[PDB]
Amino acid sequence: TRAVSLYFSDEQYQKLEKMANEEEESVGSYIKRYILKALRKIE
Amino acid sequence: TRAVSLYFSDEQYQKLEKMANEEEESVGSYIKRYILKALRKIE
Repeated sequence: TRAVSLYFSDEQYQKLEKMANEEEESVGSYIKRYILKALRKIE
Repeated sequence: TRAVSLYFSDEQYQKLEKMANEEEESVGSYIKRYILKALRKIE
């Protein structure tokens, strides 16, 4: 497996949590999902 | 600080590394920057 370690703050994490609560809580997976959703436009 | 460590794979990493080489190598920071760019206009 590959290893993606980041360093957010409260605003960034809670804005991710606001989307994750619509998914019924998932924040760590939501962070990955959003990158993977962007990757479909990047390549 | 709000640490976030996640479980990616080679393609998903290398697509972000290929973008980071445009910035002249910033892999790990480019990831967060893309999410922070998207957070300005999620909707």
